[PDB]
Order: sequence, then C-alpha cells, then structure tokens
Amino acid sequence: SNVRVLATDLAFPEGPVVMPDGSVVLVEIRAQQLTRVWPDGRKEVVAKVPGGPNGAALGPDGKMYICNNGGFGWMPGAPAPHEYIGGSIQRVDLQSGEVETLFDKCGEHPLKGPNDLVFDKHGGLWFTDLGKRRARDMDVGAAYYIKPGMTEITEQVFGTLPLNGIGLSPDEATMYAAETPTGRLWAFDLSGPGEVKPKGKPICGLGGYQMFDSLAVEASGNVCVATLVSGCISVIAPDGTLVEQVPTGDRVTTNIAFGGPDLKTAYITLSGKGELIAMDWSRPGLPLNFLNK
Ligand SMILES: C[C@@H](O)CCC(=O)O
Ligand SMILES: [Ca+2]
Ligand code: NA
Repeated sequence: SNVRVLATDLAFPEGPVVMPDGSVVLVEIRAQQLTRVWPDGRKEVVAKVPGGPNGAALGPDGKMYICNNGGFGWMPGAPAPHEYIGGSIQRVDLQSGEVETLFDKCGEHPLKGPNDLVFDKHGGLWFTDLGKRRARDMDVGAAYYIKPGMTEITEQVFGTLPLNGIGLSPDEATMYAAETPTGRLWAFDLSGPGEVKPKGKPICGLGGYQMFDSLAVEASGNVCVATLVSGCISVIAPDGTLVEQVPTGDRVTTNIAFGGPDLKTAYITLSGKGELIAMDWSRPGLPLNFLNK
C-alpha cells in the first residue's frame, strides 16, 4: 500500500472518476465545480456546476453525469434556505463545460439530495438520495433508477435512513447502497435491470461510532466503502463479512474509485484534508460500464 498525494487544496473533493489515462475527473462540492487532475500534477476546472455537485459517473454518451444535492451550508451542514436550489441529476460536456439539468423530480416529488450514482450495462442509471437536513427534521433516504435513454425515472427504494454510496455487483444482479449514519451496507436483489425485488437487507453493520459515505466494487464482488469518523476504507464481502479496514489518515474519507493498470490503484477523496490520493490495492476493481469496459 504505497500511498501518494495526487492533488491538494481541493474544496471538499468527491465523486472521483478515473479515466483510462490515469487522469481523474472529480467534483469539488464546496467550490461547485467539476475538476480534472492530471498525473503530471496539473489541475484544470472542467465546468462550474452550481449548487452541490456530489457524485459523478461517465455515461454512454461520453458526458459526465452528476448527482447535485442542491447545496450545503459550510465541513458541510444543513443548508440555510438560500443555499439550497433543489436536488437534480445533471450532465456535463467534458469538452465545452455545458451543464444540462435532466431530472429534478420523480413523479410529483422533488429530488432532495442526490448523492452518488452508477450505470448498469444497458445505460440505466442508479442513484442515491441522501435527503436534506432541516432545523428540526430530515428527509429519509432513497434510491432511484433512470431507464436507459433517460426516458423515465423510478423510485426503487424509499424510507431508509440517508443513502450515500451505491454500486452494482459484477453480474449486476445486486445493487448495494450505503446507509450513512448507521454504517450499514444494504443489498437489494434485482429481478432485472433497474428493478428491485423484495425491499432489501443490511449485510454488514459496523460497530462503534462509524458512518458510511461512497463506495466502489471490486472484481471479486467485495464492496469497498469510505468510512467516516474512523477514516478508512471498509472492505465488505458479498456475504457481509468485514474483510479489512484500510486506514487513510482522514476522518472525512468520502469516496473511492479504481483505476490504473489492472484497476489495482485506489483513488480516494480525503475531503477533510482537501486531497485526492492514490493507493496500491491488492485486488483489482470492477470495471465500470462506459468507462472501463
Ligand atoms: C459526508 C456525507 O454525509 C455528506 C457528503 C458526501 O456524500 O460526501
Ligand atoms: Ca457520497
Ligand atoms: Na466511487
């Protein structure tokens, strides 16, 4: 595990997407932008994304899809009314910087705090809703699926505590969602693309005072979840076994993504230190659709 710092002075980094050349496109939630970090050290702003760009994934159209949580109040906190512009799913052209909003509601219900997302092999898009915190109450968590072609958005999970990381098993027959305040990883069986069958179960619950953020799946099927408070990556087997916890040095470790040769480099956002780091990983990551395969 040779650790290296790839970038500093990032304004709450999140949603790393590791390109084939080893460059990383990621979101800076606090600076409200999409940023490109190159291996020669240089950084460039790809696009300004007003609000709270929270997670990213490359899509079948070659554009970067974004979970926009609508904005926080800044370490993040509950957004004062004016700092919140509504949650949405957006799309950014990595060549012009043009930002287009795709969805801001599901049925008659506005999206609250979209957080992270993952494409299935047909181009359907899964994403989590962390909800928003208000003065005396908070939204419940949810997970949504947007049908291939961006034709329809559907509610698949609703009424958990806030949901954060999301991924698919290698065979894409199981969707995983990380429940933030409980440090529980939930597994949902899929009867087919975009459709949960009964709605799921927690396969791992960490002890103590540990919370979950975003995640990435390994080719083995293990789920690697950024773990807040204790500051590590929690590696969870498909059967829920806690395989290991890899310390990162930051209590606010938020996301992980695999890249490099054989997808055996882990790229991790340390959102407390404002850093993007890379780390040797003993096993290869799961190739993401429309990025790695
Ligand atoms: C720390 C989280 O609960 C909020 C932002 C994030 O998804 O990284
Ligand atoms: Ca997240
Ligand atoms: Na990730």
